[PDB]
Amino acid sequence: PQITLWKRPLVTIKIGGQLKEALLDTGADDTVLEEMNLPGRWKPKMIGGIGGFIKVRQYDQILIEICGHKAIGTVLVGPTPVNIIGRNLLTQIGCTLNF
Amino acid sequence: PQITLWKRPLVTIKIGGQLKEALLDTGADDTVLEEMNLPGRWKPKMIGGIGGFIKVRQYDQILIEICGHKAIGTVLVGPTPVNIIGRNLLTQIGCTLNF
Ligand SMILES: CC[C@H](C)CN(C[C@@H](O)[C@H](Cc1cc(F)cc(F)c1)NC(=O)O[C@H]1CO[C@H]2OCC[C@H]21)S(=O)(=O)c1ccc([C@@H](C)O)cc1
Repeated sequence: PQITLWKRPLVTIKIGGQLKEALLDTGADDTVLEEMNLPGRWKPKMIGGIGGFIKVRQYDQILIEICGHKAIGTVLVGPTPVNIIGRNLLTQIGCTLNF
Repeated sequence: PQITLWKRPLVTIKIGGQLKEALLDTGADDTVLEEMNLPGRWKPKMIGGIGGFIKVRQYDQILIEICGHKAIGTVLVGPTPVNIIGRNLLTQIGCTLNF
């Protein structure tokens, strides 16, 4: 699929047996998901964005199927206003920008 | 250009006679540039992000040359940590996501 940017680049993702909508975000280095029950242990981490910082739970080697394409990587869970798929996962499914 | 996402997709911009680097950000609805001296009027605005909100100056009908491509739209100026080109202008340069 080729995606235009006239609307929010939202895809349906499946993570931890749950279905969600996430924003394909080329400006995000890592993936940050709203509060959700992720399996396993975690590590506290702090990440910064517009308006300040948030505390997140870092889960490593998490499976995540973005638009039918499978990827495993680090997922951060915390008080983000939107689920964002970052470059750590976009690279694994071959997503590219074109203009 | 087709851009891979193994590194941040940072591109050159020309705005107000000034040269800057900006991030092609599909997760941003609007364009937000780091603090810079822009000519003309503006209106007070507040914008939200991962960590919260910041107050910015909204400028309309501002010309920007993103990696040699010309576009006119709304530019927000404020305490953002990075210059980010949002979808309001990405559509103007024909930017698409591809996977
Ligand atoms: C410093 C570089 C930029 C700002 C990083 N960010 C990516 C951006 O794309 C971000 C995505 C976004 C979309 C939302 F709908 C809600 C939201 F809270 C965040 N957009 C954003 O703030 O845009 C502004 C302007 O347009 C408006 O629309 C959306 C909100 C407004 S991040 O998310 O802060 C971030 C990502 C990863 C990491 C670590 C884990 O690697 C840390 C921080």
